[PDB]
Amino acid sequence: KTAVVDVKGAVANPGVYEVAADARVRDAIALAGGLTDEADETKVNLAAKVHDEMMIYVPKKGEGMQVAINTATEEELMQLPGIGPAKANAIIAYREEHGPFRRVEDLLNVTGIGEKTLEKLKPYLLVP
Amino acid sequence: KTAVVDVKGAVANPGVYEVAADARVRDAIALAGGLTDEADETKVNLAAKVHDEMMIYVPKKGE
Repeated sequence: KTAVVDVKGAVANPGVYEVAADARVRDAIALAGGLTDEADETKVNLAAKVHDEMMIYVPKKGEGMQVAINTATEEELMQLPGIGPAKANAIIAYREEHGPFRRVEDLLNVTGIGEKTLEKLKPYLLVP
Repeated sequence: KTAVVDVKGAVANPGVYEVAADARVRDAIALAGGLTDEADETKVNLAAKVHDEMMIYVPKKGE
């Protein structure tokens, strides 16, 4: 009636814990100390039951799926919503002319990326 | 009672190790110096039971 689970990912104390088979993913994460500041509880089923030998992975915002605007290529840049050849090549032109981007809001200074455009792009970015 | 396993992949010291049959993959990988900075931790279950002649391959990120 006991389960051994590998609680890893964006949890405070990742390890191999021992809990009751009637426990649920939330309990195992609670025992592990909660979520780190980079976790994404969106993609975790906190209600799912625990079984022995189970692996509980908590991914981080991204996941991987983040394009580093400062060090991306035209092919990688235009992989995001809206950004195409000319919009991707202006973000790269601004990269090389007026320097790299400090924050996500620096994209607003690029021609073609307005407030509407930036909103459908924020969660897929990685601005050093 | 005894289980011999081959720990390969993104571990500090891959190779053959001996473990108790009642052990988990956590123990086998602890004997090899644990994972490395390039191990795809999402591809390794340390709560898994170990059996004799078992091969434990830890893939890298990007494989």
